[PDB]
Amino acid sequence: IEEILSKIYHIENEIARIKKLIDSAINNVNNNVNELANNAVKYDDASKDKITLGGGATGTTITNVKDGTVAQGSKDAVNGGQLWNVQQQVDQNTTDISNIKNDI
Amino acid sequence: IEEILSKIYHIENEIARIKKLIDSAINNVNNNVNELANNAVKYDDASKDKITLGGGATGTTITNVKDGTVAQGSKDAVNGGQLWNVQQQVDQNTTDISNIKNDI
Amino acid sequence: IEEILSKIYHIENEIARIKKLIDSAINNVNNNVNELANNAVKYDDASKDKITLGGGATGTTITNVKDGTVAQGSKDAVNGGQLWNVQQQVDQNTTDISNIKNDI
Ligand SMILES: [Cl-]
Repeated sequence: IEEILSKIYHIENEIARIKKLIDSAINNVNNNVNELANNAVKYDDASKDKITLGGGATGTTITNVKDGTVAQGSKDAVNGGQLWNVQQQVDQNTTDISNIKNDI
Repeated sequence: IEEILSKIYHIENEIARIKKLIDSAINNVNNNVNELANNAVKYDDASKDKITLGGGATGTTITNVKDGTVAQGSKDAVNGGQLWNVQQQVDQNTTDISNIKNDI
Repeated sequence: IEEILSKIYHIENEIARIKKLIDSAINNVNNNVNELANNAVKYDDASKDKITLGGGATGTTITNVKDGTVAQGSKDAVNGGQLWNVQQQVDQNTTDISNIKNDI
């Protein structure tokens, strides 16, 4: 009988240990999920047809974008250095056009 | 003894409570993980060298993109208003070129 | 009494079953969270003002980008086919400018 009572005491202790484990394990996983929920970039809905970036009214800079292929129908994103290359050629054309005209 | 039996009854009840807690806590965390898994934008593999957006064959619009720096070697993404500014200058050049030629 | 002892034995077995459940359920959820943590595209901090893509020093290609609206102030990302269309018009202008000049 004093054996029964001791066995019950240990059972009670193990139940308490289990409750402590559940609470710590669940808190840990919820903490990790919460962190990701708050920092993941998300599609706006299940269509995945749009990502409205989360930076607010002044927007979100995306950077470390590798140069996209500039070819007909390419769906790769392009970056500021790619646009700068075009801008340089356009500025030359604008200048040359002005130079030709002012030569008259 | 009737004490032992009562203690056992309560132990049984607590075990059932614990099983109910585990099931609810795990369901909650799985629900939150599932939601994020389905709406997070993902890299295609562990290299992180590419994101193929999930909008299907007609693609994914990214919007609220802050103007990227247009400078040599910039890796910032650029947006449609930045391209529109270039397009405007190109259209002027095209027109002026046509005007110069038709002046002959 | 032999009833008490049997009830205790079953209680012990159920506690072990519960410990096995907790360990499997938690491992499963941690595995799914870990996978997402490693493949989700993330904002750099709580401002969400920037995403520095995770592809390393040579960057990350974003693809399957739907054509963005090219209009004044548009914050839609643009893609390589959109840039290619502009490049084509710029190359024409450059050529025509050279042709006009070499006609002299
Ligand atoms: Cl031009």
